[PDB]
Amino acid sequence: VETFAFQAEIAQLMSLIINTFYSNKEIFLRELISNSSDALDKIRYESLTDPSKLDSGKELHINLIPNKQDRTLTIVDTGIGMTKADLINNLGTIAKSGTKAFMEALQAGADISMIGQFGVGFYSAYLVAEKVTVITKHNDDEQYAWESSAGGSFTVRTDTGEPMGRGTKVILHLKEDQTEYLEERRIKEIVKKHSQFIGYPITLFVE
Ligand SMILES: Nc1nc2c3ccc(S(N)(=O)=O)cc3nc(Cc3ccc4c(c3)OCO4)n2n1
Repeated sequence: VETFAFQAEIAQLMSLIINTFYSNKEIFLRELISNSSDALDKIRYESLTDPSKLDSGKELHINLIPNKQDRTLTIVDTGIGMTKADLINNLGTIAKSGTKAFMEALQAGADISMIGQFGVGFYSAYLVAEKVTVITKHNDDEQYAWESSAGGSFTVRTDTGEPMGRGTKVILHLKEDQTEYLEERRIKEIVKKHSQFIGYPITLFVE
């Protein structure tokens, strides 16, 4: 288990998302589904040129898994997955320009729902989650667990839990007052409103 500091701009973004009063929290779901869809687009493209890239699973889709016992909502995809370098370095580095632009837009009248237009929608997870755990497996790399409760740091470890094949699971440990997002009716509503045209099956698990 290694502990890393977020780059200052990302820690700043995370604090803004946690601290700002903003009632329209439900858009976190569209942001994460969109991330999943992008990752599924990547493996679909790559597998078209190299069919063996689907040896780790042919099916391209999204699962939404609420668990009231654990108070978690898990977004699972069989997209391309992330490498250790992505989790530790690449994605945070790239996110710096998007963060800065988002923060400037918010000063000029944008609102937190527009976060995806700056390519940093993953962090919208913190609108609703006290802790986010990401399990991810990319072809030719090992399975990793990334985790953060914000506060300026995150961890990465090699994951020795159940193997997942290929893709990403974002496990949202929901804030105590955000359990509405475990409700079937509420999730279906939000998917219908903001994620209506995703080009992959989205299966909402029931409890
Ligand atoms: N679900 C999902 N999948 C990805 C993803 C997949 C591949 C690639 S890659 N190798 O082409 O650069 C990037 C991906 N990025 C995201 C979004 C994201 C951003 C930051 C994260 C994160 C996910 O998990 C922890 O920190 N996500 N989110």
